Amino acid sequence: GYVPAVVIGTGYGAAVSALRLGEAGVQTLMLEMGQLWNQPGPDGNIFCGMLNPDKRSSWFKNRTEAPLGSFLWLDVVNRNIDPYAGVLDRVNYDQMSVYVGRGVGGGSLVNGGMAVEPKRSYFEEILPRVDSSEMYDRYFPRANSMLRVNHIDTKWFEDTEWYKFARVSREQAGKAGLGTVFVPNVYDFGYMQREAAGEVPKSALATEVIYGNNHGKQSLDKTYLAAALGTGKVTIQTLHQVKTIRQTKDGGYALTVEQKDTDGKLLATKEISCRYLFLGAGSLGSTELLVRARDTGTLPNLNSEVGAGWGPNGNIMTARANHMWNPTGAHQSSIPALGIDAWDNSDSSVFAEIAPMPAGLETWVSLYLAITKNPQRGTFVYDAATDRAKLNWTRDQNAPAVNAAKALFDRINKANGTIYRYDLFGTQLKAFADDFCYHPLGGCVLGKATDDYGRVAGYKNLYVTDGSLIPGSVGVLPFVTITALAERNVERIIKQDV
Ligand SMILES: Cc1cc2nc3c(=O)[nH]c(=O)nc-3n(C[C@H](O)[C@H](O)[C@H](O)COP(=O)(O)OP(=O)(O)OC[C@H]3O[C@@H](n4cnc5c(N)ncnc54)[C@H](O)[C@@H]3O)c2cc1C
Repeated sequence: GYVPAVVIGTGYGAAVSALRLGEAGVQTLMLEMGQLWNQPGPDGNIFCGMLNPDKRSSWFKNRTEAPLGSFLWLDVVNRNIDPYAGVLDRVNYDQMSVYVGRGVGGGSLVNGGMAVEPKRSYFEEILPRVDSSEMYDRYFPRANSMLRVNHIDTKWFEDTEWYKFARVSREQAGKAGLGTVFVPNVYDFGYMQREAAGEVPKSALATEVIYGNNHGKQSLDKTYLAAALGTGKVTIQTLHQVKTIRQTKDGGYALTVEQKDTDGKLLATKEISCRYLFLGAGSLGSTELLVRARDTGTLPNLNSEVGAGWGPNGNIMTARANHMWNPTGAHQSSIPALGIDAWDNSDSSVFAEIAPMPAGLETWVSLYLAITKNPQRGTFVYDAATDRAKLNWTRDQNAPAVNAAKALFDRINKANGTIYRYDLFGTQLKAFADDFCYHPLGGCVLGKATDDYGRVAGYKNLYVTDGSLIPGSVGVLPFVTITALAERNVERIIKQDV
């Protein structure tokens, strides 16, 4: 049928947009291709954990996979599975694998909950056309509060076995003159203290994160989307994937939408039309829809910047072997609490998450997800033969990211007399994983493919709201930036356009 506003997807940009539209009295339909994660599964839990992956762990794969960094210990629990509408999608491109959430809440279902604002001077570097005082004075605070960001108790952190891994890396970095920072989170840290005391069901302390948290993590279905539904003006239809977008003869937008079951069988194809269309399908999904629409002629006025400017937030994974006297613990909370902040906006910049490992025995390994400043960008190019947007990114384009991560961790190895691990990512000696991404940024960059509020160039009442807006890098964990940017954008759009 027809509904005044449609939002595609239910991640960060989508959830902020639909809440504010509903509060403005605009009837709003969200279309999500994944599930509403609320049905107990065969173990009585909604989500599977990392030591017992099953079909819920994976979007249409026929075998489970180990979390990156942990194949040596967790391959033993991998199993063949039926392709199913599970929660984590590894999207393979030619020389890059991008990991994204699939379900009501998008990546908030599978991420580490880490909520960090970017460095103001870096924000000003990457988005010079955006007024940074309103961002820091109004929209970042608004996002932190609605997201339910909270802070770990420092005495509990210092004492608990569950964060020994973090303290070991803090000590080791400290000998190289590098400091750490506490990272705020949407995982309830009071709940986490109660897990460790045996008082409530464990989640972070029971090796859950990347296939969802059965407790503790305030994902978007609990914060923005719950509020959006509370407005009485928002509905969410799941297992509905938007395939094409066109501008209707009489105005507005029309969508073809496929409804599938959790086995991926096509149940129905529907046409849905609207006056205002908001894309929050993610860096990959929103960019694919628009490149497809441009190159198949359904949104012929889209510009040449649609598709461009993609980068993996400089993501590189690496690991260090600790001395035998520095064990990292068999019990590691699955929610990171500390990062190494060596980000000064120069090309040597690194902000590195001190990542837990789920093996559950002592391995002496310290794992890091480094965020780096690498100018290289890729482009999504539409392939009409398979009807897919392919990412034009090559592995050598991550050499600057690898070099910055290695120069930082080389300092730590030099100060401590330690070496890298070389065997965590595959048979060949490879200390740096350079062909994955958890933080895809770009494809519909703010001010290039769109105006400075995400209005798609060439079109009226057509908006992009999510990580595709960000120009490839934010120098920290990205979802607080995506949320705040979306707060700024939908407020303006409702005021001037709706
Ligand atoms: C393992 C991992 C850990 C991470 N840890 C952190 C962290 O701790 N902190 C942080 O800041 N960031 C983290 N990230 C990154 C963060 O999750 C993403 O940056 C964020 O979710 C991106 O939000 P978004 O709104 O752009 O899109 P997404 O959250 O990706 O949401 C897009 C939604 O649109 C749906 N969709 C896509 N295409 C269609 C279509 N055609 N029709 C219908 N629905 C559609 C998708 O199914 C999904 O639900 C993590 C990511 C991963 C994978």
